[PDB]
Amino acid sequence: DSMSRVWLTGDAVVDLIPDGQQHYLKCPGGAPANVAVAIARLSGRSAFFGRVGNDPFGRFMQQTLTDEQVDCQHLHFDPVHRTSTVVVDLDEHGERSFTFMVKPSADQFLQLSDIPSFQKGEWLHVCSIALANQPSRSSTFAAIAQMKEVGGYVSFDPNLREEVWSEPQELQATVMRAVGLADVVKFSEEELQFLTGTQSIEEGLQAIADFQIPLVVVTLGAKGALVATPNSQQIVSGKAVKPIDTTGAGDAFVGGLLYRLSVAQDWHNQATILDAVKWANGCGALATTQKGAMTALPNQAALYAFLE
Amino acid sequence: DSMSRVWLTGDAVVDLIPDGQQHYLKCPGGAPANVAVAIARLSGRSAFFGRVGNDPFGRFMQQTLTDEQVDCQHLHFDPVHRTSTVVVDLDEHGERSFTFMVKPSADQFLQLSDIPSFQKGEWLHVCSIALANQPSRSSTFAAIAQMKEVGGYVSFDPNLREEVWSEPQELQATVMRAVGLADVVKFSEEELQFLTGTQSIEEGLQAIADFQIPLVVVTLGAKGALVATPNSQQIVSGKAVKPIDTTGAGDAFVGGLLYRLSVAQDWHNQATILDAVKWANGCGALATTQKGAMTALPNQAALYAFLE
Ligand SMILES: OC[C@H]1O[C@](O)(CO)[C@@H](O)[C@@H]1O
Ligand SMILES: OC[C@H]1O[C@](O)(CO)[C@@H](O)[C@@H]1O
Ligand code: NA
Ligand code: NA
Repeated sequence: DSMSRVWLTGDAVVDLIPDGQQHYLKCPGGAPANVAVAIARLSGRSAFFGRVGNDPFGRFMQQTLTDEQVDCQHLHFDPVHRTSTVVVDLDEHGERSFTFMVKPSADQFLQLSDIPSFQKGEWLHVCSIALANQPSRSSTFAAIAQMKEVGGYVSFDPNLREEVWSEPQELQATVMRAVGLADVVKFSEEELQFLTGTQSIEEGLQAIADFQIPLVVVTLGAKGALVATPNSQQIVSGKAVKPIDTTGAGDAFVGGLLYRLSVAQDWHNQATILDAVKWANGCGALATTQKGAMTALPNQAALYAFLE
Repeated sequence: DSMSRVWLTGDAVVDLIPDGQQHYLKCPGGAPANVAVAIARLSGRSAFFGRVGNDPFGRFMQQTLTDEQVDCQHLHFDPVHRTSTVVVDLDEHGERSFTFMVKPSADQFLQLSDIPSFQKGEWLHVCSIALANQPSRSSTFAAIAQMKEVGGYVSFDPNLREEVWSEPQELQATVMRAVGLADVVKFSEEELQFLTGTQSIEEGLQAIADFQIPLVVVTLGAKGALVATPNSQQIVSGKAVKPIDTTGAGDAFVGGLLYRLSVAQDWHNQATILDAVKWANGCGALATTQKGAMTALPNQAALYAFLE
């Protein structure tokens, strides 16, 4: 009867998304907060640690995460900096669809004292916005080092948003430094190419071979996901969906993947990994059926019915 | 056939205002931008100078102001800082209803080179957000000094929003320094008390007697406006309105007042001033009939029909 805690950390944000005509839906969001909810909706055991602003948006994000049964014991309210606020342009997708209105937001002031005690077998999942500026960058690296030290596991997803970085020249090396630390890494096909200075996927994975990463997942959008384990790769694909809102789809993917690994006897098992990537594909498809990153994050009942 | 230019300067902002249920209307706003439109709707000759962000909100504000026939020749796009973004809480009114999401926003980086050439007889109108931080504070003071030097006139409205100031201990003296420079000053009854460390209005005006201000207008909400000229005061009141949205009502007041003084043979004439405060009251009432600071700013046809 296995179920380990999965810690999520980084930016919780309010997503302003076009609706009425000149109206905005006010949607809960922020990539690591999206994953935290995703895991919880699947009956996972997720917990968030980090900083939001001491403002209504921050409180809306707090209440949102606890409403969703995500542990917020270690979610702090920064006394001066504002909660992240992003405007979405639906004509674009992924990184190119976001406009960040608060730089630096409260999360970029994550301090060492905000890290909770890690235990053996627990998971930690991280995105690159957490590495964008100080003190969050160095705080986040310290937390990764502490999780590995204790016998836990590290999940990383670049999830790139360049305009957040005050020194964008530092993105490549900083992101690749975290890749070098994780047990599990997930790229989009574009991010992998971009980050390894390569064209094609095969050359991408080449550039990181020396890292001995236990599991690299490269999502192919239409064609599913490529699953790279030591000395083997294969494509795992499921059903497709004409998407209504692609926002946070990649996070739902990460949600399913981490829910399944977190309840596994042994996450390194290949049958286990393949199954996990099958849940991850279903989640990512379903998540696109309603506006808002979190709105359509599936419970197990929905997911199984979609996969069958 | 008189009509002088009225320069407005400071913050242009996008006001997020509750609507649907968890929707936000996206409304043009920002106090000095509200006054600029107000003057133009009355067929005035208004012009805005200052900085917005090089982002969609900034461009939305630019297009808004030129659509409204306000001269934006001297409206600059800051290369790094974001456009001001404010969340409105309709349960409160005035200052207490605003949450500022961008601090410091692009306008707080107003530089000396952004000031346009002033001419004799022109007007300049200023709010305290323009004095909140540097370099805008010192830039704004320099522009006031330059307008007086050339033979033009200065309008000031505290229009207080405390959370914008990085050093809020500096608000009182900085605001009062600008009061000491203006030909025309308008307070709310609350701001006057607050700013002169007094209770009642009579004691308030006492504290500023030494300034020899040509015209002080104190708006009484329900009871109209108190008009203080050298050695005389009187209340000017008009019809009342159950307000739907009080947002920017004070700015519409300032709009009418400055439109009328700007087209006058001699703004110092008492009949002229009294008439101006009558237009100002009508504007402030009408402005509250629709959500959004700028939405219900009246044209002359509307205003006269309301006043008759
Ligand atoms: O992946 C989706 C999430 O990524 C962000 O752009 C930054 O965290 C959020 O605004 C959005 O919800
Ligand atoms: O007076 C109304 C205006 O004042 C502000 O709070 C700050 O400039 C704006 O958000 C609003 O439109
Ligand atoms: Na979605
Ligand atoms: Na209004």
